[PDB]
Amino acid sequence: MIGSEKQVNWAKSIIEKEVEAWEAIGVDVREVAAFLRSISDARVIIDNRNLIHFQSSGISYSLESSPLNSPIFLRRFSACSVGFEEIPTALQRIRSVYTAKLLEDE
Repeated sequence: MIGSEKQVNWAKSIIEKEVEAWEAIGVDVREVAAFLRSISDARVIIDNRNLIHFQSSGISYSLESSPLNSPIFLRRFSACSVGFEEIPTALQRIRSVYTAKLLEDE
């Protein structure tokens, strides 16, 4: 970790917040949480703080965008991350499984 110590602590709180949003919004995503936790650069979270902002209540819209499946965003995290190459795959399953529930409920 490079930077002020207080910054690191602040960044950690951001990660926890993001984790709760992902689990609560649609479904529990352990892999997603691991990615944020694996972040070794605190400054990265702050810079991407606006990116992790919560969008409209319409989760369907957010799912379509799938920011986590962005090659550009993911590129920056290429230097440091965990399961990043497998992140897009796991996420696809989430949208895939989420819609499955809808079909089941008629």
